[PDB]
Amino acid sequence: MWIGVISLFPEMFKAITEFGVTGRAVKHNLLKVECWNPRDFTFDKHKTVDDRPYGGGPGMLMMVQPLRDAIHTAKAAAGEGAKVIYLSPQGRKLDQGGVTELAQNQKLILVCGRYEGIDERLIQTEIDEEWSIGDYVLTGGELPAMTLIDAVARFIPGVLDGLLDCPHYTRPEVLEGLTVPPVLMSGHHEEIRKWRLKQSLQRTWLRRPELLEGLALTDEQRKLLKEAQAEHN
Amino acid sequence: MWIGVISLFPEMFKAITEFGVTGRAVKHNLLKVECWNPRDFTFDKHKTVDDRPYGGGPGMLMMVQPLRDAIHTAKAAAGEGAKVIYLSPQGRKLDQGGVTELAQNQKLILVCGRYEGIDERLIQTEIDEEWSIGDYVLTGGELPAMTLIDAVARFIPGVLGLLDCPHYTRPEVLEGLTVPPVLMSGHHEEIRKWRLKQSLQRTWLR
Ligand SMILES: NCc1ccc(CNC(=O)c2csc3nc[nH]c(=O)c23)cc1
Ligand SMILES: NCc1ccc(CNC(=O)c2csc3nc[nH]c(=O)c23)cc1
Repeated sequence: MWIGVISLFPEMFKAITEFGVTGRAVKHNLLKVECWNPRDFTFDKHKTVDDRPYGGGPGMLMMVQPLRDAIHTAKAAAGEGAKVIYLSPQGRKLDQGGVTELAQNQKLILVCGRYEGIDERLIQTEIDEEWSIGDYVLTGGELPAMTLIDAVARFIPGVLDGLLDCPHYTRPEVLEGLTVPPVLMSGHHEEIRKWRLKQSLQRTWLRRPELLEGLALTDEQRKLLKEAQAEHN
Repeated sequence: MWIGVISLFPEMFKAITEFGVTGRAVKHNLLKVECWNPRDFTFDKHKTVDDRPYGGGPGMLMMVQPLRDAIHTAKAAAGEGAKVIYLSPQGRKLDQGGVTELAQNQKLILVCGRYEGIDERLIQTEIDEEWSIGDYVLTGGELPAMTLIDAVARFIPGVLGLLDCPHYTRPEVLEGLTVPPVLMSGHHEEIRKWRLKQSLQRTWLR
């Protein structure tokens, strides 16, 4: 997979390319991430990357020429078929279904914005889609772009339902006097699977009940969920 | 604000400490971020940071001893009143109300998990709260921790309900597309912004 990035802080992307799972994907030529900075496309001594809005009022926008030229250089490096994504606080909110869709692309271009955003005409002429990583305010699109890279990289071959995970335990047998649930030491696989499934259903119900609303459950899951609910009283 | 971080990849945090608004906050002593790596708390030649789950199944967990010792060193650096946060897919899903609450803390300790996560008993013995950044799967807690730092840093003094109306800057004509004529005249007449914000919202989402 090839990923082009437009950012005023391209060195932030070393957090992705030099470390962990994405870092090993880069070293093994399974993932390639290339960055271009609009500041490097400026013509003036002050390397001006912002510009005033026609409307008026407060806030600046990214200057069109340096940003458009950087996007064009990423498009020329990408070649045919790259999808251009603008990371925006008001774009489509990312979820696992969204990640799965984005991961079908062999080539992506991720545009990070700063200030109040980008000119509407650049969205119409250079952007394919707009995406957000959640309903919270950040200083820019760099952390969202890196989050998107990490999520999609998991889908690349060679790099590596709907319920929260069950509790997990490892050594020691006694941690600050607290013991591991005996079923996990029993060697009874079906009892362990049913205990973990019941815990997963209970944790989903107590912490994130909305996740159960749009979820078809098996007879076993329905039976185990009712059991945990009854024991909760 | 002081933030302690537990991570197997502490160098990832330079993306926060060396650049942009958080980088500026660090340079002006408004924000301090200190990192400890569980690998530095290992006793064996192979610096083993993972361990096998009881009950089997695929996946490994973070080894308890190196992780617990690293958390303890961050707690000793923090002193009284630090809130310990585990970045977890099973945690409270972050939103702006959540950021506002987290931002009231002068001291945080952010614990980043790798592999399938951490021992449930470490959550009871060490963790104050669990937080997620969204309903998507990542390779670790580091990008969520950095996202949390950036969001809360906006609340530090000295650092800084509708869909937006479209905005325009130079040039007047871009790829044959002109700026709406309204945007070059009357201040009150520009109430076309308020209408476009409503018109965009009605057409996009509710
Ligand atoms: N005044 C409106 C305004 C404008 C820009 C910004 C800067 N933020 C981003 O560029 C951003 C990109 S994707 C994303 N996903 C979640 N949260 C975010 O903030 C983001 C914040 C708020
Ligand atoms: N199979 C269980 C499992 C365990 C760990 C991980 C690694 N992920 C995290 O540690 C994480 C922390 S906060 C967050 N917020 C959104 N998404 C995330 O993945 C995260 C993924 C899946």
